[PDB]
Amino acid sequence: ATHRLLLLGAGESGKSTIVKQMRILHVNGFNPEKKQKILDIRKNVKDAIVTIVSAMSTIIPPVPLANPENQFRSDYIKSIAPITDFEYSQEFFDHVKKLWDDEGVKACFERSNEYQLIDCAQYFLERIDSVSLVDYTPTDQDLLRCRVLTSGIFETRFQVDKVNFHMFDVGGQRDERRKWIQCFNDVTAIIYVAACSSYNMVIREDNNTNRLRESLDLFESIWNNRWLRTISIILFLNKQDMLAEKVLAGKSKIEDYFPEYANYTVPEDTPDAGEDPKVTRAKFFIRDLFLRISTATGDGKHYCYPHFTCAVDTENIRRVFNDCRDIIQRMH
Ligand SMILES: Nc1nc2c(ncn2[C@@H]2O[C@H](COP(=O)(O)OP(=O)(O)OP(O)(O)=S)[C@@H](O)[C@H]2O)c(=O)[nH]1
Ligand SMILES: [Mg+2]
Repeated sequence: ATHRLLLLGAGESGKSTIVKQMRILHVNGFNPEKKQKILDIRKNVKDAIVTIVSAMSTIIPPVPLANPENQFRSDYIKSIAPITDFEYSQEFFDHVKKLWDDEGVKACFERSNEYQLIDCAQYFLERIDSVSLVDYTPTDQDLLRCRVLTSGIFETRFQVDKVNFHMFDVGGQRDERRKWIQCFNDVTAIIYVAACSSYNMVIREDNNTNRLRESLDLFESIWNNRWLRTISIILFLNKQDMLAEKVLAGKSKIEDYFPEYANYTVPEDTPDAGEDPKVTRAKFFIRDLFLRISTATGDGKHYCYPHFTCAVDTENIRRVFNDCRDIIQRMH
């Protein structure tokens, strides 16, 4: 029979990217929609460079250009920043290429947590040479990193080994949550995606609430929802690669945002192949934040299945979603 899964989670957690991985592994890619994602990807390139140059002078302390000759380039991006009907000429990409080379732009980028920057910014700025081509055809990875806000309820159906899987993609930001109750129809499991990398960042709806705290507070609402007593949650502790990069950078300490982290220790009861202990301790702590919520209530009527996920790694999502189907079988 058909298993109906529901992706819940805060904004920009990675739910839509999970479906995109399902369209890579169990349906044949994307229909040629697509070729319009080029516009969405180019909007990301425009959004990233616009957000960084506007932040260089509003961050405290501010960041100047490393080369004063780049001033006319920053003046160009500020003039095209509000234009919604942008043409995307080569002049745009030529300035973005040399602006990203300016160390001041990189310096402002490394402080991105002090403003709102999409997580695909570094990837597309580092892949500007391809995106600027006239015959630029997006890679599957380019399509995974493409960020578009989800409004409404998007449905995706696929089957693996002759069993059907209906998947519901929803919007994560606060105003989209109002419609979530409509998706509570005939749900076999819930896939809650949480952005573990965003422990030092704030959400976009108010620029005040901590993003990881938003996921934790939202996860408690789902777990302790009166209507969801029976429903179990498959917890995707997402963005492990971006989580490792900032733990290995050592600039934003988790303790600064979650003080109880100083006492948490890796439970002696197993890391991956040569995984840095700093990365290990970080991801197991974020897990114990959720597991603490889910162990407090439930009384055995439903359970929570955690997984470490990287929604942009096709091989990872294959492995994670593979034994997800095993969990559904044991539910029988
Ligand atoms: N590097 C990296 N990027 C990720 C990962 N998961 C998601 N992203 C990126 O984050 C961005 C936002 O992901 P998205 O799928 O739109 O989240 P969402 O939950 O659907 O966001 P919303 O629709 O509720 S607002 C995308 O550009 C995606 O590529 C990850 O595990 N690693
Ligand atoms: Mg979405």
